[PDB]
Amino acid sequence: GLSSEQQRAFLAVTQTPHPAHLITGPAGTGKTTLLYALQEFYKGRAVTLAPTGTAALQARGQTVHSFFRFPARLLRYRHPEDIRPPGPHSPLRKAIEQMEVLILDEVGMVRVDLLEAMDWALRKTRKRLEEPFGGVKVLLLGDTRQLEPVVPGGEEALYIARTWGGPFFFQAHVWEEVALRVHRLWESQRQREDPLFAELLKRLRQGDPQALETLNRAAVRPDGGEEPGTLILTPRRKEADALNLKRLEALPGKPLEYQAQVKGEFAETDFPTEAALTLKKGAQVILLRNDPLGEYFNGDLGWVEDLEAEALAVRLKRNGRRVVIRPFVWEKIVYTYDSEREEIKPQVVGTFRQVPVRLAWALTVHKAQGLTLDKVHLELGRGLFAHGQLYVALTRVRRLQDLSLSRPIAPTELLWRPEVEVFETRIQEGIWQKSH
Repeated sequence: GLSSEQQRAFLAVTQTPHPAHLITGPAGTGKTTLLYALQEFYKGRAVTLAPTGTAALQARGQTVHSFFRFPARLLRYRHPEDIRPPGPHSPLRKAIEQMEVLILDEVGMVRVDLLEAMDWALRKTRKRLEEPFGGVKVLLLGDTRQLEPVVPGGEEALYIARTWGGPFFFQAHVWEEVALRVHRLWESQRQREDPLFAELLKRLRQGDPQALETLNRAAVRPDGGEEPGTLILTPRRKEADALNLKRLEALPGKPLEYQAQVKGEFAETDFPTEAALTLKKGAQVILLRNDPLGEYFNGDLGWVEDLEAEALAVRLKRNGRRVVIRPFVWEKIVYTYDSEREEIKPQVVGTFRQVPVRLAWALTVHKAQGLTLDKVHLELGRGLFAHGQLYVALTRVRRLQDLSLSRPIAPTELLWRPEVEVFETRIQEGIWQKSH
């Protein structure tokens, strides 16, 4: 019961003995079901990890740091003080011994030192130091869009510069020993609606300033989208919530707040939605879950019409007024080896229960990652813009003809890091080797 195009990549990855694959595509809905197919198929041999807790949550996995017990600091190259294998007869050792495949979601947020520390931990623990990852097949899923990771500054930053040159996952030395076999799907539908729009994005990525001139001569419009169906995007979370609250309070209806019940260990930094979710009749919301009954999908928006203590009704914009919410409780997972065979199995250490919606008059780009929207307005604080949030705010829509931005953007906020451009153009061949 697999999709038309997911299965081809699934089999292209799951036959070769080759231990390194990167599956790239505009993520979220569509992409994720392939991840679910891989994790269910690999039940016996595979561990699912992600670089952040919030990324781990959606992937039904665990964070790299909590799994390997890496410290919350710079992970020096192959350094034994930072990268410590577990003691003998340890559960972590058994889990590393028995794993054959490591599935790493959101690889674009994986810093280079983290990937190198994963490599060393696997080599040391599995006592195969001359072959990458002790022979373990690593299955990466990211996409070159959602980059880059955080490099604070000072001597720590210099270490990243001195040892690897850059912060990106593909600058790990392990690729001098393995070719990264590459599978792009990129076909969610994207993008036959406006090939020129995709070109325009490509030209802005490559730093061609006259294309920035045409973008300004097409998208510059006042602050505030007075047109129906217009979503407001912000670079940071703090600013959008104030707009959403302003809109929510000016609503002729009685508000209702819903609860958050947790039944274990669930850190606030990992919260998938608001813990105190206040709604009103008529509120614009966006759905956050896939309906088991197939009536709704994780991400088209709509409006609250009725609010009750354990039920509210949303009219969906895509296909009219369908669905009543059912709150979910979900999936804070860490991995432990139990002797059901000597193999994988998982365990859950926390739960988070709430009806899914987020106030969706405004969203942050970060929460909007992996979603296709009808009409957008980019509000702006006039520039953060080193290798900025430009490509991935613009890419959220299919066509030029619905963008509305303040603050006509300058070229310095419009340009990919060059080390990304070389990698992107080079992984079009289907295999990637770092050059000497």
